[PDB]
Amino acid sequence: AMRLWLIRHGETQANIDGLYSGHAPTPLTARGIEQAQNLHTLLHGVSFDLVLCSELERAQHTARLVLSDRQLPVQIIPELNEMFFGDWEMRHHRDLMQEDAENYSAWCNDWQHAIPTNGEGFQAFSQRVERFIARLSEFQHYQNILVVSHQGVLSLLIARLIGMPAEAMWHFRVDQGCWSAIDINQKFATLRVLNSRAIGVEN
Amino acid sequence: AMRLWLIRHGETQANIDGLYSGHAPTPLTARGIEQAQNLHTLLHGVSFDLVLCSELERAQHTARLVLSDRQLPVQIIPELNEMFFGDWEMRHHRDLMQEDAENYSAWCNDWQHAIPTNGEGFQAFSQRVERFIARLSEFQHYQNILVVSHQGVLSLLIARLIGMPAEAMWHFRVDQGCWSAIDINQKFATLRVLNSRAIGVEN
Ligand SMILES: [Cl-]
Ligand SMILES: [Cl-]
Ligand SMILES: [Cl-]
Repeated sequence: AMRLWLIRHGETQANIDGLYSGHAPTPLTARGIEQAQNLHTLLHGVSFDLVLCSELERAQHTARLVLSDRQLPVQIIPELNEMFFGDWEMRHHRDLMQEDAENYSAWCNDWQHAIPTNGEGFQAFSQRVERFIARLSEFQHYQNILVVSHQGVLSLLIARLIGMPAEAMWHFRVDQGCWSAIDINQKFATLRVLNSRAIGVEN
Repeated sequence: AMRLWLIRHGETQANIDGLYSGHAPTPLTARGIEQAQNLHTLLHGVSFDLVLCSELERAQHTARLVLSDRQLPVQIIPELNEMFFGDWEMRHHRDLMQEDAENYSAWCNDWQHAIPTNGEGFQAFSQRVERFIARLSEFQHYQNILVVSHQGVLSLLIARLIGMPAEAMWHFRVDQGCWSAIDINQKFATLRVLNSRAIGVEN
């Protein structure tokens, strides 16, 4: 009886500027901060047993805002980090087609196998998220787990938990300022909530 | 750019008694009516141009309550009907195990191939929902479609739209009193919301 409460970090400056966000630092905007504050209200009644957060500061900043009233052991997991884009970090799609046309166009036509320049390909990234899924049995005695991460990770986590290939991650888009939930009972994952802005209740 | 707003009908007396509820009539309770009235408040700002509904009066009753203010002709689609349970309609699992032991035991163990007594099996039920997916192109010029149906249909619809086998329908459970949304862009289906109790806004 394990419920994973999925949370994507708030809106960042890189989102407003339409840049690639990977391991590079970018701060939460004023709206992204208030999104995490509203989530603190919407999940105030949930008694989490553990917080799982990415190494990136914008994720940890969100986790702190959702748990302002409270105090709870937070665990920092590098497998929850967004895909590493290498030389493409904090750069726009229009500029990459002119400054790195050869590699970037191959990425646009076959993102599953083309590797971003000096970055992390999709195969290695999906293996890293798969490593986190195999690691969830370590938390078998926690009932409610809060997971603060990024859209590429959370969409892939949903896809693989309920048995789809990694390439099907884009059938699920998780949004900022919302929360999602997935239940795992006897290694069977059930998507219960996806992108809710309502008050969450334990069950 | 098609968005299907999915709504399962509210709580019924059959739900209160824990009975198999398929094609047999069963009324909304006072709570099930209140669920549809709250959904009317949640979706007040969504400009539906079409409402798809099953033949069951309890689903049409829900659609009328969700759209009390608006005027919008309800299209009655028998493919959106719940699975037909035949002689098992409006009966309890505790009683069916004794009175129809051989057939009901087979259904509990091989539910994807065993036929409910004088009912419709899961193969014919999945083909029927598949038939509904095939004629979705008839609604290509509508943008916000309200789909009022039942849990078996809506779970199977989501699973098949994003490319999963019919038997994976139980990785998604559509709850009562909530709304879900799936977007279809160039024959690619995206699950955007699953069982929300928050205010909905159209894309
Ligand atoms: Cl950051
Ligand atoms: Cl029902
Ligand atoms: Cl009815």
